[PDB]
Amino acid sequence: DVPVNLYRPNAPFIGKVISNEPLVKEGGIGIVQHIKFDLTGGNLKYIEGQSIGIIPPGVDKNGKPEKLRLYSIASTRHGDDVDDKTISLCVRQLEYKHPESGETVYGVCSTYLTHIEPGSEVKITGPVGKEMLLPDDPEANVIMLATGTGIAPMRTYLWRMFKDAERAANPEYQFKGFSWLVFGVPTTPNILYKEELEEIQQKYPDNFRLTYAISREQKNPQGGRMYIQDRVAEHADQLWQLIKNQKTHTYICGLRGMEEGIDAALSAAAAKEGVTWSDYQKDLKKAGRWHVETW
Ligand SMILES: Cc1cc2nc3c(=O)[nH]c(=O)nc-3n(C[C@H](O)[C@H](O)[C@H](O)COP(=O)(O)OP(=O)(O)OC[C@H]3O[C@@H](n4cnc5c(N)ncnc54)[C@H](O)[C@@H]3O)c2cc1C
Ligand SMILES: NC(=O)c1ccc[n+]([C@@H]2O[C@H](COP(=O)([O-])OP(=O)(O)OC[C@H]3O[C@@H](n4cnc5c(N)ncnc54)[C@H](OP(=O)(O)O)[C@@H]3O)[C@@H](O)[C@H]2O)c1
Repeated sequence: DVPVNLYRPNAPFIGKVISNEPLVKEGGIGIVQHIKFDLTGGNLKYIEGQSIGIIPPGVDKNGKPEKLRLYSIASTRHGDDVDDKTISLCVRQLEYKHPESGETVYGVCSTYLTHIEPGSEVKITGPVGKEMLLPDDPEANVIMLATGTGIAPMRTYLWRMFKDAERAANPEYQFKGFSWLVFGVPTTPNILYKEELEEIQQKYPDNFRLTYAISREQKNPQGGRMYIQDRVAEHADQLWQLIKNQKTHTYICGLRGMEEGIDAALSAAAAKEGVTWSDYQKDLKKAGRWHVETW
């Protein structure tokens, strides 16, 4: 019964930004912001795993209106306020060099948001998606593989799982299963939510496992940069075993560049046990326990 598109892209909800706290601490790379909007009075309800769209002002080169962009929701259904009045996004300002002219180029909607001023009205659409929904089963297991801003939904799971206030507010959902987040980022200053993430590993040690793949501070066995799939291979067998359990849901959010690695590792660990991942997986997917959201 997931609520979808309570706001079409042609009648966006206009909400005021509440805060735009920065997530990349000194020294890290780029900019990644934690923007919280205020939905009060709009009836825009959503559930962990979904994502909303933001429509920047302006028009493109071709003179047409700037089409919306998606963004995984980073807050739970209650918002960081635990009052059902807000919603928050985890947004990295896009910034690259022109394939030919060297000129630095920033992204449109991403710079718009990363620099959005608290108190500014922002066009919001959605929520959409039913592929990253967290199972209601408190006894389920959650393996989470994400990179960069891909942590956004993982935050919405983890929070709804271990953040006290949430526990208090969600009597029906008192997590007891096992969760494991393999988080891929460039540097330590870039470990988005490092504070809370590592905090939850305190409160609930036997229920949350945080593995980091800090790409530019860690080298993998082959000499290369430590990426998610490397970690996923380091604890391959374990993961595989934890994946065979029928109460285990896996969630992947980030660059499809990982899918290849993750499949490679898991498929191998699945061979030692005479099993064909490519097919077993096809099932997890059909079963609805292989949630993948890449961009
Ligand atoms: C389901 C989904 C979830 C998402 N979740 C998040 C999230 O939580 N956080 C987040 O930031 N984004 C997320 N995004 C991405 C979001 O849609 C936008 O792509 C992003 O925020 C950039 O917006 P922009 O307007 O700055 O992009 P634009 O400025 O419009 O840039 C996009 C264009 O830039 C060009 N381009 C990009 N890089 C280069 C380069 N290296 N060299 C040459 N050309 C280049 C390409 O032509 C591309 O079409 C998500 C996307 C989807 C599909
Ligand atoms: N995070 C994402 O899932 C994602 C999604 C789409 C686009 N991007 C691009 O990167 C920016 C990401 O910013 P962000 O905060 O989302 O993420 P981020 O902070 O850049 O984190 C991305 C992480 O992904 C790692 N990575 C790079 N190539 C990979 C690959 N081949 N396979 C697996 N992991 C890989 C990176 O390693 P190195 O950087 O050290 O190579 C880095 O540690 C975007 O603006 C866009 O340019 C990222």
